[PDB]
Amino acid sequence: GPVSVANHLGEDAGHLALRRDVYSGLQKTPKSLPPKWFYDTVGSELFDQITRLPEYYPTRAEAEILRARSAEVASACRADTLVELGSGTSEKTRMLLDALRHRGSLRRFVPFDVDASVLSATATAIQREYSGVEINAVCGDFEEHLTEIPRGGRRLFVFLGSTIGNLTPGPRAQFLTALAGVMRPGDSLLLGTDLVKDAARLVRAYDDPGGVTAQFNRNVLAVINRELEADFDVDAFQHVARWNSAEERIEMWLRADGRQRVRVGALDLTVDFDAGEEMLTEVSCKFRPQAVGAELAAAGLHRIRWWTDEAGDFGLSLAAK
Ligand SMILES: Cc1cncc2cccc(S(=O)(=O)N3CCCN(C(=O)CN)C[C@@H]3C)c12
Repeated sequence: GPVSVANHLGEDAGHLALRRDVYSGLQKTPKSLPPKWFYDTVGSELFDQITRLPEYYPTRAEAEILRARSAEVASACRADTLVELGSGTSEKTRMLLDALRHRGSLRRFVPFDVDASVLSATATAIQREYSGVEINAVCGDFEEHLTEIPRGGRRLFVFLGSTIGNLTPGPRAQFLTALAGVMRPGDSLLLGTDLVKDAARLVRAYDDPGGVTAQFNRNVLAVINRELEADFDVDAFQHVARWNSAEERIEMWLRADGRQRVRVGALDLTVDFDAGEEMLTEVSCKFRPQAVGAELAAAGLHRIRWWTDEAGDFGLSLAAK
């Protein structure tokens, strides 16, 4: 099938975005950094390890559902084009394409991410594996370029992994209204949401006894040190995984053991860390079944399917425009 990549990000947009996030994020109280910056090369290898950890259930909880329900997703959505808000490198991607292909209605795959190299490998993969499929990879980000996604016949947008949990309720509702707006009648959105559960089970999923999440979390300091000429005594920052009972969300913090002071060279900046001061690096909001349909209805979408794994740990929503 025909391949195409459209690149809406300038050659520097990545490093430019990094430069302002840590510049602004290190001057907040408390200091905070978006979780997008975890995922350099060693960060992605660390995450793929995380998905294989016994304690990290969401990855396998969502694959359990998708293995069982993919033909339903297809027959409900009846979509000829699968739009992935992600890299397209997972096996869940394949299960969704297989379902659409089995239905007989698969024409077009649209991977949508901010890394053209990943989009290209993905585009080659899907081209070698699915003759007949047009791959129209789009390289952009959500706030500006969701409008650049092609139209096709009838579109299944897919945002899995409970990645939507990284948006607190403000940006979450804003992200969904805008995604609802680029959607048109007949299109649907397939949404993965990790569910509220035993707080011990939640914290343990982000502080594995093996420490793989710990080095994954402090890898954002390794990224800032490398890409921006900084001097984080990375080991002096302790991994902290918190359950926030009032907000119902996991939080990953890096706690500074003793007073620290750090200079970020590319930004001519120096920031201080009090002894025991924490810096927020990721939020995973945990969800409730009807509250997810509610949020989808407030974005202008209407849920028509809900599914969980055998234990009720993870949920997948299907929502029509
Ligand atoms: C989904 C996605 C969409 N668009 C751009 C992306 C750019 C880089 C990485 C991903 S991502 O796929 O690597 N992503 C990241 C956030 C944490 N996530 C959690 O689940 C936390 N509990 C989910 C999952 C690991 C992107």
